[PDB]
Amino acid sequence: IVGGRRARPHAWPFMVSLQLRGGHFCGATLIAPNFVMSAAHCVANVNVRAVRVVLGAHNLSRREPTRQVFAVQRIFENGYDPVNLLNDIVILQLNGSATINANVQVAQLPAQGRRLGNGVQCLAMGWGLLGRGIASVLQELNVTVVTSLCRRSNVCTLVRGRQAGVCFGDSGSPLVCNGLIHGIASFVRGGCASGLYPDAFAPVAQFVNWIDSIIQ
Ligand SMILES: CC(=O)C1=C(C)N(c2cccc(C(F)(F)F)c2)C(=O)N[C@@H]1c1ccc(C#N)nc1
Ligand SMILES: *[C@@H]1O[C@H](CO[C@@H]2O[C@@H](C)[C@@H](O)[C@@H](O)[C@@H]2O)[C@@H](O)[C@H](O)[C@H]1NC(C)=O
Ligand SMILES: *[C@@H]1O[C@H](CO[C@@H]2O[C@@H](C)[C@@H](O)[C@@H](O)[C@@H]2O)[C@@H](O)[C@H](O)[C@H]1NC(C)=O
Repeated sequence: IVGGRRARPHAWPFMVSLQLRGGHFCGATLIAPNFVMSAAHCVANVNVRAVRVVLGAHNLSRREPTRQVFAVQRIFENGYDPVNLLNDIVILQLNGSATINANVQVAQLPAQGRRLGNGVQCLAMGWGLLGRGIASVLQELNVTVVTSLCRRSNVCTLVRGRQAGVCFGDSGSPLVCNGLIHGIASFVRGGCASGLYPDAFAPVAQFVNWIDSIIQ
């Protein structure tokens, strides 16, 4: 996140760090004790057997006993199309179930098909780059839903009056709007925090029947 701020430790207990040999590479969201969801592009060229799913994290540079660590048992995809930047979503089934507590919680999702209007206020978040290295402390950022320079196949957001946005490493992280996970961070244009192109997220509301079919 560029131009954001530190989150309060464990403010967003559904927030997940996907890691390889102890290094964060993508965010994800806990959607049931045994399932996370992320961006399809996070795992496209990654061997998932090596992925560690880290729950209950805040500061990635510190040893944290609030953490729970899982491996990926199964992947569910939904037609990820990198040529057209579409369906940038994957569900990772864990090799066991999270222990739900103060530091690890299941996120609430929107109704199937729910659109967000121009001007909706959301929080983006993640451990991605802080300037246009990766964040130690989880960052969050106030963003505004926009339709200009967006397609109906994304939820896009823009910070006005300054350059701020998601960045590399924020891939797969949730966008929270009106208390529900409405987005998964998908792509930028014009580099991070251009102040021109809105950030694009996979529109989670469009995938809700699909999600529900998998997680129960
Ligand atoms: C392949 C890849 O690694 C890509 C990355 C990280 N990003 C990217 C860069 C910075 C931030 C983000 C974020 F939005 F956070 F997901 C994504 C692209 O903008 N472009 C790439 C990209 C990402 C997603 C999709 C889709 N659909 N197509 C291309
Ligand atoms: C589920 O997985 C946990 C973490 O597994 C570790 O990371 C993965 C990516 C592999 O490299 C693996 O060799 C590591 O052990 C385990 O600690 C935990 O026991 C597992 N839970 C089960 C099997 O119920
Ligand atoms: C900045 O955002 C703060 C938190 O956002 C609210 O709660 C999150 C989890 C989402 O549900 C989001 O849709 C909500 O807006 C707000 O408390 C604060 O008002 C925001 N400030 C401005 C100026 O946008």
